[PDB]
Amino acid sequence: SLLRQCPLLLPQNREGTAYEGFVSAQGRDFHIRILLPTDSQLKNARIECSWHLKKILHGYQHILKQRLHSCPDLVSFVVELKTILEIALKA
Repeated sequence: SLLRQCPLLLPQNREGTAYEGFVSAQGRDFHIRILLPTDSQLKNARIECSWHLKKILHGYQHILKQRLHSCPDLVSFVVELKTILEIALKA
């Protein structure tokens, strides 16, 4: 169910990058390509999804509660992307 949880989740690399496509749920789209280069650990993966007029992204923990629910794998982390973006979409 992780391959269809977001209509903008394309496989970046054959090695299991899972960082390709608009993974931001907003008015029009959210071009946040987070490429996790770790073998199996979720933390330390490059999730600098440059968006909102910014090209170069930064590490995790950008928002006050951004890097909080990092217990699950990319599936739960990808599902929480919309819930995290909704906190700022209403401002």
